[PDB]
Amino acid sequence: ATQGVFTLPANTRFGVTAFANSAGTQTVNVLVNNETAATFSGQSTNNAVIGTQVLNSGSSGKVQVQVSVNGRPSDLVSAQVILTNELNFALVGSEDGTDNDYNDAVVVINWPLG
Amino acid sequence: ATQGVFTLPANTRFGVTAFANSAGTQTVNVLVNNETAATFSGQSTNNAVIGTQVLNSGSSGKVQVQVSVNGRPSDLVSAQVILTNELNFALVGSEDGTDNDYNDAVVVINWPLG
Amino acid sequence: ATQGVFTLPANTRFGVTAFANSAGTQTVNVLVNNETAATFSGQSTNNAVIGTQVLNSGSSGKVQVQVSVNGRPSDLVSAQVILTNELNFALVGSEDGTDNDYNDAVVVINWPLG
Amino acid sequence: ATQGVFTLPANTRFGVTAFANSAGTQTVNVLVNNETAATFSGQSTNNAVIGTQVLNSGSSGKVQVQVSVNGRPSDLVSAQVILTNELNFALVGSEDGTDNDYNDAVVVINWPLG
Ligand SMILES: CO[C@@H]1O[C@@H](C)[C@@H](O)[C@@H](O)[C@@H]1O
Ligand SMILES: CO[C@@H]1O[C@@H](C)[C@@H](O)[C@@H](O)[C@@H]1O
Ligand SMILES: CO[C@@H]1O[C@@H](C)[C@@H](O)[C@@H](O)[C@@H]1O
Ligand SMILES: CO[C@@H]1O[C@@H](C)[C@@H](O)[C@@H](O)[C@@H]1O
Ligand SMILES: [Ca+2]
Ligand SMILES: [Ca+2]
Ligand SMILES: [Ca+2]
Ligand SMILES: [Ca+2]
Ligand SMILES: [Ca+2]
Ligand SMILES: [Ca+2]
Ligand SMILES: [Ca+2]
Ligand SMILES: [Ca+2]
Repeated sequence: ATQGVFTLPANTRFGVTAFANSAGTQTVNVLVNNETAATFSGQSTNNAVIGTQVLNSGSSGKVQVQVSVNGRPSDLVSAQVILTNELNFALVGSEDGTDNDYNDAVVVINWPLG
Repeated sequence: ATQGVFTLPANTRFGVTAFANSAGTQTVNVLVNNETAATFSGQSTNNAVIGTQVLNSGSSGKVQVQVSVNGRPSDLVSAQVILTNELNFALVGSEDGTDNDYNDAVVVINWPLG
Repeated sequence: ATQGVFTLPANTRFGVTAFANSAGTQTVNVLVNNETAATFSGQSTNNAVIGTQVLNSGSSGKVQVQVSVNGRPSDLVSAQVILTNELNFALVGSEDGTDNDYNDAVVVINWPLG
Repeated sequence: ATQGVFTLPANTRFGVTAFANSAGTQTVNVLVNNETAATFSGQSTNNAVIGTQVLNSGSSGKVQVQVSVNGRPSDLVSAQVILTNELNFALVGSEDGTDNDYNDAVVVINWPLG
């Protein structure tokens, strides 16, 4: 199944934050309506916050997360969870190797802000 | 029901990261077996990261998040999500006021780490 | 925070299914747009499906689950999860007693159907 | 990533319930310790319950859900959610065709039971 793609409410500010847990250098791209809106990169095995940014879901609400390591696309897992019918989290994990921890880059999207 | 309380695997490293979205200064306390292990503070209405840290769940595995604003504990919502039977998120929102966005302080706990 | 209230897409069919795991008879009421749309009752300590039904979310999309034992409201917990940006589950647990399993009645709402 | 595999606590009862939303006949297999523990087959486009059973998780606690239609394995999506640090849901969707609803068979696993 497709993973790392989320439909947000249109024209809504959201946070996106990436964490690294791998020997490999992670590169995370965040697309909004297929336009590159953010790119984060770094290397840590201790959960470094390689990037955090406020974006806007725009007219389409379509947000996609992609992760690669020195050009190789990582396999993704994802889900969205809503608390008290209001508070939204869109979650991504990614695997760059063979141990299947899916934590090599972790991406958390949250809304609403403010 | 109790919120913001999570049983992690014993003696396991985890990340904890807090974001703020309130006019008020948020204080986030992370407790491991009922003892404060990290404290973050800050004020933002733009989802700023007010802290991030790596902790160990210790011999009991018991982790709790508490949030307070202007000397007053905030109400919490929370849940845990597991993706591909491996990647764990413990998610918390908090409400300090009247509007019920539960985003005043947003706290993300993730494990395993690298 | 409010629990057991979900916003579904308008004019969409959904399933609602209730399970019982308590010494006490559970009553589950499902409201759509503030009108009772389904009701199930039963006692089981073995996860009986005390009712399952297909409903339409109508113009509002507002769906509320209430659980009671002989007229006494149970405390609820709830969340919504979305898989592959398409498959939705709204989840409710309830506690009628002192042991805090929140499984006394468990309610699952799923959409889309068909 | 692997989907439909969940680690439950050892020697613990859980409920499994399958719903169908497809023109095709769905076959849902539940494997406990890599051996078939339940099988459900049926057809509905109205979310009918094609099986519901209580099972034990056994020594390893490893539970796997597989879905097929006309003998051809369906693609799966899944996740696990925990409410109030106690109430567990393991959730599976499956796609037998081209429309990507992942509702063709929907499987809900819940624990603890009464
Ligand atoms: C070489 O493998 C990569 O780096 C290791 C230190 C681990 O984080 C592993 O999950 C990751 O895939
Ligand atoms: C005074 O109210 C607090 O600050 C505002 C700017 C909002 O973020 C609100 O949710 C928060 O409770
Ligand atoms: C009297 O307690 C009720 O019935 C028991 C058999 C348990 O299922 C318990 O969770 C429930 O609250
Ligand atoms: C022919 O396609 C199958 O049956 C239809 C009635 C739909 O439920 C569709 O999702 C399913 O994959
Ligand atoms: Ca890895
Ligand atoms: Ca890793
Ligand atoms: Ca608020
Ligand atoms: Ca706020
Ligand atoms: Ca109980
Ligand atoms: Ca019970
Ligand atoms: Ca389908
Ligand atoms: Ca279908």
